[PDB]
Amino acid sequence: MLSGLNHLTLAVSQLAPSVAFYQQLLGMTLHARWDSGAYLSCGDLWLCLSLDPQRRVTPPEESDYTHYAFSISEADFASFAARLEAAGVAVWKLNRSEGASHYFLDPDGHKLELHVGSLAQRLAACREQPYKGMVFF
Amino acid sequence: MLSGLNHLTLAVSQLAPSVAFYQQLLGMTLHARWDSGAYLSCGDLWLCLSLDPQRRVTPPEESDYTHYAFSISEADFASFAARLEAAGVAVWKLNRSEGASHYFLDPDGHKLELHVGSLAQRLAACREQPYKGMVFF
Ligand SMILES: COc1ccc2c(c1)NCCO2
Ligand SMILES: [Mn+2]
Ligand SMILES: [Mn+2]
Repeated sequence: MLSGLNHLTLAVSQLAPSVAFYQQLLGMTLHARWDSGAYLSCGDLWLCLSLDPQRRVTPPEESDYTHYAFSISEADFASFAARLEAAGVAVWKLNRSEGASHYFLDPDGHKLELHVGSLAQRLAACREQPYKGMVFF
Repeated sequence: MLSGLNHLTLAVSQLAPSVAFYQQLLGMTLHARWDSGAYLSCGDLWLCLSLDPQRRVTPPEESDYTHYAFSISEADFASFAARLEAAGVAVWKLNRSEGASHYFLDPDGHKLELHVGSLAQRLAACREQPYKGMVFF
């Protein structure tokens, strides 16, 4: 039986700017670094950055919707978004769903999101206003 | 600050086979499904499957090392991996470079992993068998 997400690994083209982005800009804790990667944590999340020459710096129009959302409180959301904006971090989508969301790109074009709200909150909103074809289990 | 992974969203090319893979084959809990997506949980992980016409079925030699690992106990690991193998689930990696792991592909070629152990346990193992150039903070 699977019990959760064990780790998220992102392939990166240049390790130093990716470590700067996740540790310094995004505030994650750096636990270890080696010649070809790094381990960070963000709350319960174990993040691995893996240096990979096959990673392309990918424009958002050229990647699919796969993305990674990090939790933040409503109270902290606006100042964190403003920090990313000050740093010139690109946005790949505007929010049109329930719960605050800020959609931003990492240095290699990995699609990231800041989101406020749980699955339970999303399901409660969907029960009141179901998406087209929606069934609950 | 950021406090963890709020959700993982995977773009999928065909919703029904992807729901079947994560719910039936991997045992995740299906909470809701609509014409363009599904919400599942795996322990505390919120997984969204999002139907995306841009998603391509991608062979593992064409994608970078970005991957998603799910936690499993030492007692359950081998039989779960063997069941995936017997079910014909494609693989993408054999060498255990980060501990007890089984590397397998979803229907669209998303790179998945079963892993036994926490970040703390991986750091302890790396102290004895470190990656080249490894520094611990
Ligand atoms: C929308 O939820 C569902 C749930 C089960 C289904 C289908 C949709 N479609 C046909 C196969 O079984
Ligand atoms: Mn999202
Ligand atoms: Mn891994």
